[PDB]
Amino acid sequence: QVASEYLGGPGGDAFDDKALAQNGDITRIEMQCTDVATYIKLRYGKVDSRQWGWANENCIQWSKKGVKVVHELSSGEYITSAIVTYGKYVQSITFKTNKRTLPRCGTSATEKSVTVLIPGGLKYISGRWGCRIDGLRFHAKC
Amino acid sequence: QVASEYLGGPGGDAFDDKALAQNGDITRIEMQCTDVATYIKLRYGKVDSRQWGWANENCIQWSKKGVKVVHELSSGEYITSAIVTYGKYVQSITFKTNKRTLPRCGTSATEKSVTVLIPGGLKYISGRWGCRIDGLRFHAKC
Repeated sequence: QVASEYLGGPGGDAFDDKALAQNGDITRIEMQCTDVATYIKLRYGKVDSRQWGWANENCIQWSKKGVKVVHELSSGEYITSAIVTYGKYVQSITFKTNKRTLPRCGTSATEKSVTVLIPGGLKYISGRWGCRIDGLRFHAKC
Repeated sequence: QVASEYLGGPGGDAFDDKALAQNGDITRIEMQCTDVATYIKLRYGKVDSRQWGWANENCIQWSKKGVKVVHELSSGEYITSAIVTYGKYVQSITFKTNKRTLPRCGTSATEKSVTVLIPGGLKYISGRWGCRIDGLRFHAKC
């Protein structure tokens, strides 16, 4: 389907939830959040992805870690906007749904910002990951 | 049906290409472009919409006219995103297709900016127009 540009940098390893998204609409968002977002993990229907970020605990040498944040989406709730600040990595992620605006993950927003609108709702994410979220790309439903 | 939020303001008169889109895919973009976008006119199959903007030559009183820009779309080419800067009006529009990026219409991009993903490709536009493009809404093939 239609996708945003890739937002972020070339570090880490590529991931792509395309195949996983065949299991359903996004029903859950989990992130690890300090001054920056250090991982993201969505649920597609009843199927969780791997943890995209915070590859290991020694990553604390190179950034802060953060707290685990979980947002459960209701039936018919979908993500219609993502405000991302980013450079070498994704710094912060602010998701808005058709029902509510979620708090930003990553308290610092000093990097370049982009607002991506996703009419009909986000279908899935791809990107790159390691100790943190090297980058993200947003994929729509068609 | 999937549609974006409306981007722009309340001036001008409403237009909607919904019915004309039953002719087929968008095959051509025509715009008038200066420091801002002053009109848009899409072709659905073989049929052009009305000129949505630059209502009369007296509009020189509030805006420069600009230059007519055309993008003939090839078979299978669909508009998949739009970067829009806007406030009271649409200021600038940068379309991207599944085959190429297109140049921005409107050299000024100083207003709030959003990147609209258009799932499945753009089906048609609605919005408001007068001497310029008061606002736009993107209706997707999804």
